[PDB]
Amino acid sequence: SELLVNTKSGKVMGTRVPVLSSHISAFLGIPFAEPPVGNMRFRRPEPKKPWSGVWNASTYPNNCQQYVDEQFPGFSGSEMWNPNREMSEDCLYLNIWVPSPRPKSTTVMVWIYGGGFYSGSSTLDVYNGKYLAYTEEVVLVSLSYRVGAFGFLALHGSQEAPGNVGLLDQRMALQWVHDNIQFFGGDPKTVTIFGESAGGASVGMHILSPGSRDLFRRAILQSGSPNCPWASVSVAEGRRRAVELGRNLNCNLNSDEELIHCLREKKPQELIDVEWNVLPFDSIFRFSFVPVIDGEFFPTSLESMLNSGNFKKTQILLGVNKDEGSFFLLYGAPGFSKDSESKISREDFMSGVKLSVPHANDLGLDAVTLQYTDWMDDNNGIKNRDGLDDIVGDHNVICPLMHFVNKYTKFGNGTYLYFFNHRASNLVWPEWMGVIHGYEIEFVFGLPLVKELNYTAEEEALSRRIMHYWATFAKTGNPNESKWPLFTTKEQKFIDLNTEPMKVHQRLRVQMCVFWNQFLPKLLNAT
Amino acid sequence: SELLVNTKSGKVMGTRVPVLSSHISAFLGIPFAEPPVGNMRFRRPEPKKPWSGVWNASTYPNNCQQYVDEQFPGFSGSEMWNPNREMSEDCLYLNIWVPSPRPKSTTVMVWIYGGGFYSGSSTLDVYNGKYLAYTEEVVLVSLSYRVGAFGFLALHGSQEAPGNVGLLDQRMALQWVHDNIQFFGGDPKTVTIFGESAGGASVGMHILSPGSRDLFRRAILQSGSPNCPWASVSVAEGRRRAVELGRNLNCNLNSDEELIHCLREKKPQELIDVEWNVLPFDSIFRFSFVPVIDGEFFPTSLESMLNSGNFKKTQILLGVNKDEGSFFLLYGAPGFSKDSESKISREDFMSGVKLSVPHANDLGLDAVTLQYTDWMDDNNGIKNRDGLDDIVGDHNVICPLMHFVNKYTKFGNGTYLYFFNHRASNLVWPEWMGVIHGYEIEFVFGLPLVKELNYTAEEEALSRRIMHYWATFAKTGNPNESKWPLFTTKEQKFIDLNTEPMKVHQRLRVQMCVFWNQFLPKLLNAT
Repeated sequence: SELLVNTKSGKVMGTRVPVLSSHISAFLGIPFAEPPVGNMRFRRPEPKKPWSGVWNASTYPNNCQQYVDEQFPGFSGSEMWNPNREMSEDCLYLNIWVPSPRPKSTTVMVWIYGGGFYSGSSTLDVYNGKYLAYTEEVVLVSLSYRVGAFGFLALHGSQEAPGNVGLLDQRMALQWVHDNIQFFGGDPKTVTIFGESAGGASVGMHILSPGSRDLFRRAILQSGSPNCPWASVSVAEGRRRAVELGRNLNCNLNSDEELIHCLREKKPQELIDVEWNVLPFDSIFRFSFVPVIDGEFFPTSLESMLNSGNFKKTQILLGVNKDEGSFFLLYGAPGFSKDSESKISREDFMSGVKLSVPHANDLGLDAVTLQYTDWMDDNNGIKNRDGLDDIVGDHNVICPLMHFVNKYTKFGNGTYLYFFNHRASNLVWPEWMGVIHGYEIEFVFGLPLVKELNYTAEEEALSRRIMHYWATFAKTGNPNESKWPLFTTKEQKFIDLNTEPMKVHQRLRVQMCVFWNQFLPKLLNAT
Repeated sequence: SELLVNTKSGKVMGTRVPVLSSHISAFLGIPFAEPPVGNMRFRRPEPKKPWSGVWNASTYPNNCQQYVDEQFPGFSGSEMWNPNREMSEDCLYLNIWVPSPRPKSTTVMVWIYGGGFYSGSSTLDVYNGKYLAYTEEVVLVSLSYRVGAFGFLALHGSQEAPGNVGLLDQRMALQWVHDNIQFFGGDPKTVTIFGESAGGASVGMHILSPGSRDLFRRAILQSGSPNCPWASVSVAEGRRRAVELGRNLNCNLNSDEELIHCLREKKPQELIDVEWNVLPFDSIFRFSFVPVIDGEFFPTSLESMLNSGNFKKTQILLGVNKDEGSFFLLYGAPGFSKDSESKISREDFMSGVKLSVPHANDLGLDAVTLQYTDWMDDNNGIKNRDGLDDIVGDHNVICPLMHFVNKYTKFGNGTYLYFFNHRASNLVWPEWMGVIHGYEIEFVFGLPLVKELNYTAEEEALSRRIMHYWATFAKTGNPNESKWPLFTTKEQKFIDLNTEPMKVHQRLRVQMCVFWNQFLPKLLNAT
């Protein structure tokens, strides 16, 4: 039967799913690790014991335990990101969409969800792999991983909560694909990992980490990169936050053993309830439990790894959205609101810069302010709001990504760069937020193809192009079969991604990124 | 007789001079101080002993001893600034142009020459007062003052070379005008001092200095301001340079008395020959012997004087030229030459920034470079040359002047601001240098009115306007009789000065001047 697959872990029974008036197979909820529960909380994952019988893979699995956004109750703009299944610590499952009839050896794409390493679900509507699997004739995988404390609590030296265990979940899933995708018709020698935001930083982390490099062929990074200032912490900072978390829960802090024991007795929601209390600064775009530079998963600092070429050499396709910061300013900066135009005073602007660059001394805060202020028109509400939006986007997403691409391009075997600037016609978030962080994903997954979702015909066209680029890149290492130019060290070309005829440009946001990647870091080092 | 004037120092005999097909009186070479020679070298000036008989005032006097520019021997662009009379330490004389017939009580204008406090002559062709005196029916005075070591050697504490003595020359001349202009038909209650570059900084210094305020009514500052980074030095730096100068001349450096004695035996040219050897940095736009913050002429730091309003409150008219830096880069920066277009490499650009900001640490040099580099086009030769031109102009002239105007405007009784951007059609300096430092003076003095000098008709028109503005301002405190708006703290308006219909703008170079006046000084204070 087309819906029965015998893998090395046991047999699995899929379900036939309708897609744009045709059908494909879906194998949902395949376990790839032992449930990370009890004494196994904060531990490295453990491979799933093979099972006899037929695993029923016809429904989506639980989503990991995570903080749940209740900012706009009922609003679809925010709720589409919230878990849509029961949460459980028993959450380590993957999902496979397979063309029909079953291929013999095709391109595989593995999606790694974002959510700031504190949230995310493989089971979201915008992540439904059936459009891309069907359209591009790829085998589409989506994995899952522990988030928040469960995924990233770090007490370096201890084996009970080493840190990085959420990254090891992703790795075990990539191990299960390596070992089993062939039985689904996928080519394990032609896997692309792709992910957005923490998913893109994850993808870059598997390129860096020696124990992941061998488990995939190529990588796509959307609005994230491993060297992002929010994507990792020192072992000492990880340690300080695990201790503070236990402090919030009245744990015995005498030893790691005492701490870890106490944390393992607490219900998931107890951890989730005090999780934001451990941040060291009053900040925006900072997440409590994130990957640590442990000397294992990452042998050395990300930067020295990037300088020496200590990383998988392959092809990469990556890019950013126009207005990466608006979401974080909305949710966290004074003066921004969902239902106004959010024109920002100078007083709120300066409040915003302080939140966006928590680690900066006053001189550093002045350097930023001067770099983004139009002194001919410094009380312009719109210019203040947009300039803050760019600060957040630049510092947190664009310029880290630009640094990664430039460093990577020195040693890699082909780099394709995009700048996604189409604002979807049916976007429910206000205008001021622009081309919002995360809103290229629905184009990547082909939602503009389903009539009922209310996109224009030109949005459908753009979706079909993006998908064809991503899948052709996954297949050949080149998005091209008009032509998207290679990004090279000298010319530094990139394309815009929008409903208009392609335009090639060069040096994406160089003025600002020299400031964030060269000048400001020098400034804070000296002062 | 019209050409005979009985003053308080004795009688003086002028000479009738032709001017645009009419005539006026000129009293040239009037002494206003005792010759600063012998034991009086480096001393405060001494008022001129009255004389019996008739002083022959029919010829220009000697120019002070000064370094002589020999960069372009024969070239008129440079030689027009060189002394055109014999140099002598006996140089303290003024020149008066008086309408004919002799007025009874008219507006007086006193011109204070520039030349970086190391050079300058009252007797230059471009300073001929007869066009302005004739056209505007003003009494025009030009004074002189000691420059170089002779004017500005500073050994604070000693009375033999206190420093600032060149400023006291100007002051004695303003004292002689106060006391005697009435006999020439001038109103001593309606004197405007005006000057360009060191002449403009001088004018601002007489506004600041309590012992000068009472000797004039209003002030015009062209391309200079008292708080310019090259216009003054601490007493300690003045001291270090007088000692170094004596070191260059093998003086006994045991005491000030030994030093000063040794310096007074040297011929003028011996001092002039080693004068540039005392600068502390490899720099551009820095002059060895300049005014010192002595606690006498200037009671406190210029800045604390400007903050507290310790300064004459009156009306001021002031401004800058478009391309203030080009002359100093020409003469002193690698890669610029008179007969090429001077496209600058990045290597020369960075060499230029270091020379332009000698007092900056590496971080400071990076801050400058980032502020003036187009990172989308950083090897553009023209953009590098122009960006260096702006660095020099901004740091040295425009932004100091913008700081002075803003501070002054808080307490003053009316501020008129201009931006002079017409490049003269008959300019002999190359194109790349633009609207060159100093080239508004010939418009101020009405050279475009003499046919033989080869200006266009619209240049003559602009000259007539500038002159009418300067003289109407001198007369009433308002350049207006289309309308040049007052510069106010809020609106910060200014006009361009060119052959085109007037345009009012606001906040002259604010982006750059926040950087030079606020950010960079903070940067170097912290590092």
